[PDB]
Parts: sequence; C-alpha cells; structure tokens
Amino acid sequence: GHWSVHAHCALTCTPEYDPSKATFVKVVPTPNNGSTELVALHRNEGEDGLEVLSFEFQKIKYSYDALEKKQFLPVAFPVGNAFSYYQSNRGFQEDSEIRAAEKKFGSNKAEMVVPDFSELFKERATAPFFVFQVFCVGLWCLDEYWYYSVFTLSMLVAFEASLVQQQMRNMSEIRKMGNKPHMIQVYRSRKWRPIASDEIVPGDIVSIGRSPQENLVPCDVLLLRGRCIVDEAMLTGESVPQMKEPIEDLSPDRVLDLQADSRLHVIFGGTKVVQHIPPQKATTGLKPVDSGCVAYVLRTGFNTSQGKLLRTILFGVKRVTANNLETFIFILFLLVFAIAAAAYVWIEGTKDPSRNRYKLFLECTLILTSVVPPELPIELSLAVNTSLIALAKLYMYCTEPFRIPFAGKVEVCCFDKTGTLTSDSLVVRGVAGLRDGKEVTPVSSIPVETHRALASCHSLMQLDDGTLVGDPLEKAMLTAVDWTLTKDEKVFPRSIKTQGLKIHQRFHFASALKRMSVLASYEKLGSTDLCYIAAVKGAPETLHSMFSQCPPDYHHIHTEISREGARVLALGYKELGHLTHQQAREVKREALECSLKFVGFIVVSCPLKADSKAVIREIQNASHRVVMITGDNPLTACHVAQELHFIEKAHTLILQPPSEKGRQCEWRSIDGSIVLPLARGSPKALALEYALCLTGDGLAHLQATDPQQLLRLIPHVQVFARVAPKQKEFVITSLKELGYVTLMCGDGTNDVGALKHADVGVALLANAVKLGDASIAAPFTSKLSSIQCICHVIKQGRCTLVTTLQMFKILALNALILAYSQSVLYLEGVKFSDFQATLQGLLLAGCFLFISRSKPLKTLSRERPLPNIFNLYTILTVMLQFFVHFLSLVYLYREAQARSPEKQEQFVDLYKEFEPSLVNSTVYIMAMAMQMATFAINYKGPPFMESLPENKPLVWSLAVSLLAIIGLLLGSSPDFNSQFGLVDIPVEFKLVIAQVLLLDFCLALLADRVLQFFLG
Repeated sequence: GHWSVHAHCALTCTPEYDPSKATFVKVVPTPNNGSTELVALHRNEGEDGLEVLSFEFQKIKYSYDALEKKQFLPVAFPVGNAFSYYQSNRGFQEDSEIRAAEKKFGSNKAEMVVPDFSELFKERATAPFFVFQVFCVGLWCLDEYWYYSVFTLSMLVAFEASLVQQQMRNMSEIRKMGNKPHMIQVYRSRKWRPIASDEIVPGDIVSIGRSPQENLVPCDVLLLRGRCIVDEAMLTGESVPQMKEPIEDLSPDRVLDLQADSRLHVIFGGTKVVQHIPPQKATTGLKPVDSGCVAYVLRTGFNTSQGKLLRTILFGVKRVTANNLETFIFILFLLVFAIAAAAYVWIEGTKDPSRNRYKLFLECTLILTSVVPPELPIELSLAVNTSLIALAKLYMYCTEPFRIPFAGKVEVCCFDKTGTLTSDSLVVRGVAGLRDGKEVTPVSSIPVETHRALASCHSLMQLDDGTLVGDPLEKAMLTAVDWTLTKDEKVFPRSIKTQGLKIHQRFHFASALKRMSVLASYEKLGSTDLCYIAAVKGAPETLHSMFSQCPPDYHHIHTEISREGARVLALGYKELGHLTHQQAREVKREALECSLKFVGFIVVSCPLKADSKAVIREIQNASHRVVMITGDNPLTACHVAQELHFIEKAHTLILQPPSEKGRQCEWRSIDGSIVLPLARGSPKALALEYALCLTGDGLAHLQATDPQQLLRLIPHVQVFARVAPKQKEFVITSLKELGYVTLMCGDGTNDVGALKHADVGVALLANAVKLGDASIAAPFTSKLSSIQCICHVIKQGRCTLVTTLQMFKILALNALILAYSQSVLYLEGVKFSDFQATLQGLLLAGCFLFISRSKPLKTLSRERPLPNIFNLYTILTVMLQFFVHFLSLVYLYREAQARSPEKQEQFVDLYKEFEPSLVNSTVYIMAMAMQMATFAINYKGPPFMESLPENKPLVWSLAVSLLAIIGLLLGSSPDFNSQFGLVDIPVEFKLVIAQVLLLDFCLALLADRVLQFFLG
C-alpha cells in the first residue's frame, strides 16, 4: 500500500532535486515506526530577510538549518536555554510576537478528530473478504441471479456499515475519555486573563496551583516561584510524591538541563498537583490573583513528554488486521478442495461432447462460489459481536472487537503496581519505635508525646468549606490522630482530654535539607504561660544525627522497616524549654533542628485492594505467568509482589548496573545474603533457585551492552522496577517476539506505550470519572478499578476462541460435504428440489447463529485451549470425519442405485426438472443426518464453555432437525413427504438406511472422542 501511495504523488507532480523551491517533500518513515506520506513545504516572509523551509509530519515540525547543518532538523525549544534567562523574564508583552511564536512553535492542541466515516469505510473495503464477496455477487449476476445477487450485496454492505457504526460508537467513548480542555489563569499584556489550555503557547507565564476540579497540568511548565506538591504517579509511576522548588533562589550562572534538573524544578504535563504553597508577600515579583505558583511554559502541544508518548502511539502502528494468516490458509485449503471438485466436474463434463462448454463453465464457477460460503466472515463477525455484547454487561468496553479471541491464547500477564494492584489511598499500619523490638505498636497505645508530635507537624490546610487536602501521607497521619484541624490552625483532640496546639510558623520540606519543621506553642496546665514545642519530621538518616539521645537499635529497626518497603519517616520532638513571643519570631525556622529528641518512626504502606489477591491466585491457577512492570522503588515492588504471591521463592535478588566500567554485573539479594555475578549460560538454574527482578537502569545498561542476554533473561523475570515508559514497550515487544501472547493491565500514562503493542491490553481507572489517557490507546477499557476484569476477559476470550475453533471445524466439514455432494451428484443427475434445499440453508443458518451465541462458564480451568486452528488434531479430525461420513454416503447411494430402475440415457441432462425418486430422497436423508451429526459432534463442551444441554436454542434446533429426519424416515403422513416430493420407501429398506445412519453417527462420535483422548 505504501509503495502504491508514492505512485499517485509521482503522477500528480514530478520529483524535484534543486532546493530553490520544492512543491513537495517525500517523508522517510524509518523502519521502526511511521508511514510513508507527502507533506507540502510552507513559504513564510522573513522579517530579517531570511526564509525558513518547514513541514509537518505526525504533528512534528522540522526546519532546514541552511546556516550551520544544511539538513532537516526539528524545531528548537527553550530546553537548551541558559538558566539565567528565566530569572529576568517578564513574559510575553505584545500580541504580535505571541502570534509569531504560535506560528513558529505550534499550539498546545491535543484534541482528536475521529477518522472520517468515509475513510473508515474505504479502509474496511480494503479487506480481501469484501472484495471476494463482491466478486461472488457479480458472479451470480453473471449466473442470471441478478435480484438475489443485488439483495445479498445490499445485506453485506449494510452489515459492514453496521460494523463500522459499532466501531464509531466505540470511538465516541474514546473521544469522551479525552481530556476536555480547561480554563487557566494566564499572564498576558502585563495583566492576568483566563485562557483556555488549547491556545497556550510557549514563552508565556502561567500561575498554576491546586484546582478544585482535580484537573491535570496542561503543559510542561517551569516553576519560577512558589512551592507545590505534585503526584506524578500517573506519568512517572513513583507513588511517593516529590517536592518542587522555585528557581529564584538558585544562582544564575547555572545552565538548565532537562535530564539533570527534571525532578526538582520542571513540572510535567498530565500530572496532578496536590498542594500549592504561595510565596511570601515580602518577595517582589510576579503577583497572581489566584495566588498560585507563577511559572514559565517550556513546551506545549504534542512535544511534551506525555505528548511525545501519546502521539508516538497515535500515529505509531496500524490496527492489526482481522483477516489473519489462519483464515487465509483455511480459505486456501477449502479452495484447494474446491478446485479439485471443480476439475472433476469439468473433466467428466468435457467427456460429454454434446453438452455446451460455456454452460458447464458457469455451472462449475457457481460450484466454486457455493463451496466458499458468503457467511464465512459474517458468522465470525456475529460470534465476535455476541461476545462483545456479553462482555459489555460487566461495565467494560472493547474498542477493538477482533482481539477478544486473542485473550484465550495469552500465556504471560503483566501488571502495573501503582494504580492497578495497589490503591491510591494509604493507611497507617502503626507507629514504630515506641516499644521494645521491631514490633509496631498501634496508634492507640503510643504515648501522648507521639500524639502531639504527629498532630503538630503537618503541612495540611483548611478551605472555606473546611475539607482536608494535602499529601495523602499527611492525610492518613492526621486521620490516625483524628484530631480536628480548624481553620484557625488549632488542632483539637476529638476523644483526648488535652489542650489544643496552635501553629505559629510552618517550614515546608526542603530538598537540600531533607527535613520539615513546624513551630508551635501550647498553654501549660494550670497556668497562662505559653510553652513553645517544635516537632520536626523528615528523612530518618539525616534526622538521626540531630537526635540528642538515640536508641542503639535505630539503624537496625530502620533497615528492617526499609526491607518491608513501606515509607519510613522518623518523628522528632524537642522540649526547647520556655520561649518568649518575640523570640519565636526571632528563632529561624531552620534553627529548630538542633538538639532533637527521638520519639519513634511511622510506617506507611500502600494497601492492596481486597480482591486483588484472589484474582492473582485464580490467574496463576490457569497455567499463566504473571509479571510486574512498575516504576516505583524496586524494594517496594518486590514486597508488593511477595504479598500477592507473584514470587514464591524464599529470596529474590536485585540486578544493578556497575558503578565502575568494565565490572561484571552481580546480583544482590534484598537481605544481601547471596551475591553472584551473572553467568553467560541460561538463567534457568538461577530462576529455579530464586526469583529474578530487573531494574530500569540495569535494563538500559544491558541494552547498551548486549541485547541477546537481555532477551534470554526477560522471560524469567518476575518484577520490573524503575522502568521507563519506552522501556515498558521494549519489554512487551521482547516478550511478544518470543511468541508469547502478552496481556497488561495499567492505568497511568506510563503503561500506554506498552498497552498499545500488547496483544490484549486492558486499562483501568484508579479510585473508582475522569477517564484518563491510558484508555485512549488501550484496546480495552474498564470502569471498575478492580483487576477482576482481567479474569472476566480471559474467560470470555477462552469461550470465544473455542467457539471460533468449532465454527471453523463445522464450516470446513459442511463445505467439503456439500461441495463433493453437489459436484458428484449434479454430475450424476441427483439434485434436490428447491424446497428441501431452502430448508437445508435455513436450518444451517439458524444452527450457526445458535452456536455463535454460546455462553461462558463462571470458573476457568487448568486445561489450556488449542492455540490455533493449525494443529494436527483439527486437520486430522476434520479429515477422518469426512472419510467416515463419505463411506456412509457412498454406501447409501449404492444401496439406492442398485435397486432403482436402470437408466435409459447414457448421458445426463443437467437442466431436466426435478423428479421424485429413491436415490434423491436417500441422498437428502443422508445430508440431513450429516448436518445433525456434525453439529452434535463438534461441540467441545466443558470445562471451556457451557454444556450442550444448557444452550437451549441449539438444543431446540438439533431436536427439531432430528425430529424432521425421523419423520421423513418414517413417512407417517403421505401429504408430508408428498409436499417434500419424496416417494415412500419400503420398510425393509428403511431398516438398512436407519442402521447405516446410526452406524455413521456412532463411528463419528467414537472416532472423534478417541482422537480427543489420545491427542488432548
């Protein structure tokens, strides 16, 4: 197709080589991603007299640097600007350069336009099945069946339009899940105007902050002033919130680099801001009305990190064809047998010179159309649509309906720790260090000193409504304390008879200091004097030295708590004696750290959802493999995997990159007991001995060093930590290339890159709706935060895959039987009247529609489904059933012929009208028995899908077919078989026909079940 695309461009305009004035430029796709396309260069008047050549491919603008590089280059950004420039920046002052920068940098627009319905229909027309159907329809048009052909073509195009409409209403859900652009308070023309997110352009100054609507940050912005709490779990995967500092404090001599200074100074897009700390009024500078953090827009549009990943998916890869190689080779096999039967008909007809040639050719071509049914794609589409409707009842959507059958063949399942397995809400297990040993004591039994240390030291604030907002760590910290936090900064006990504490000065976290200090005073009991006590909390390793008295087991308890992976944070409290009112202002906020007293630790971990463990166990009992791919700290990921029984080995070892170049990588255990360098051999023995986990840094080092060892190692790794969004995609592609079908369940925008490439990708919604970005590029989307959707999808996919295998088997056998019967007996002059053929067609269509609507069982099983129709079992059973049925059909035909009156014509008149006989009636009875036996036999029942009796429409269809066969065999009503145009047969002959029918049925069932038992 792509090679065909450039032919049209060449026809339209001739290629140009001279760079003076080029009408169009061909785009090189590169083998990794992209597609071949043509873009038109844009001529712009130069204010300085210099013209710039530019083009837009995949919403990326490039430029041709005639001055220095003499080649096409992407548009330069303020990424490389000096760090001192932003200190004196006042923002955009005139609208002329605002428009200019909007032109030469782009716009912050991320909104989809859904692909056109006409374009979707044209793309659907490229399916070879539709072309084959049109060929067949025109072929019956040639066969003088013009009205029937027109009706069939109309039905086919109507159903295709219905399929496209279903895909479109699915696409509507994705469009709704797109982030609706939101108003932003922005500075322009020396004034603050409210401005929508789409029209933001780089270079402006924007005052961001915590919004009441819990909206995401619009674009990558540079924090000029103010401090804020950001939760980049959606975008970076780090569950722990991180601090952000203003740039006004730093020296101007530095040069800003995104790689080095990403974590502490640039706020990314798509993340959620939690708390905003307005700057002091003493500092003179940008003054916001909303009192949010004023900041500088670095990047916009799809050039932001979230934009990069999103776009690189959006125009990255094609939708995988619903016409796989399996169906192609199945059609090839059916057509091979079709051509064999056609050649037999042609040869024997040409053996008769009296008969015309064009008429026989038309008859043979009609046979070739009849052998390959027009419902071959229609029936599969019906089964898939029924599965999708059944799945939609579980509050889950499917934007790519054809990938449901792929769910059965999944062998490895991947999960994201944060947002999918671990809930956002965090609860405190207890307050550690207040009792002997490593045991943590509940909040009930901790002393009152710990109560006041926990309550006083917090950065939370109160709104007009009074709702508590802030760091979830501090949220649970205050919830366990349960003391009410008033708007007057007074902390009052709900159930304790203690005087409240009023905070005078609060100093927030400093990344340089790794400590956060709170100064407050309490009224002494029985007196009006104010006693000032400050409780400071922060990094335990740094805060250790500030303790005047420290227990000997401080480091030991800290290490043991850290091994558990829960966020450990030391609590401090100093007596400080008595302080005056003026001295409280005089004493600096950073001066309280000296001469501290240890009070204990607080342990906080993310609790798993209740049903996560059951789902993981159920998946593991289905001969499946489960792997964790998350970006949190490796210790926390290993602990969470251990709790969910991802890993059952006694110990698990970390793999780390070497600090010194040329040093072989060596595993270290979490406990550090076992250390062993990597061996060049297979990791099978190490995996058997203990669980294996790989970090992102180690993955990058191995990728740079040797891909081969990484590809061997990846299949046996249980936990992936500190993995980048591109590294997720690399891991998933590595698993997929080995042949394993990959399934992943993630919600953050980290998982999008890998979800797009996953065979069956499921996106979740944490804390269940904003309907986040990951659902846009995920084939499947669920509105339930739980992971039970994975189990439901696996069950549905197993049922659909088994149904598709059964459909292929039944279609193949029926097509072979019908093709041979027509080819040999129309040549023999044995044809049914139109009424019985119509009954055959309607019964077949009904029974297929009934089998396509199967229901799945509630519980999955250990047995694995057949990976594909291309196995020895399917071909062998289809062929063997064909022979066992063929022998019976030939026996019945010979039995009927030996007694029929001897033929009066050596040749056969092909257009002689129907006449009732013994032979035609016997053939019709045998064909109906054929259909009955096939639909009874090829229903692979439990444990994979509902039992045969449960499918009530199918039971009724087979029962009515059997009743019709029995009635025709008995012929109780002469009017009945008179209407069917079948002469009565003597009972003596009824005996033999019934005996051979029962023998054929029993032989087919026995052989099929024996083969299933042997090659199960």
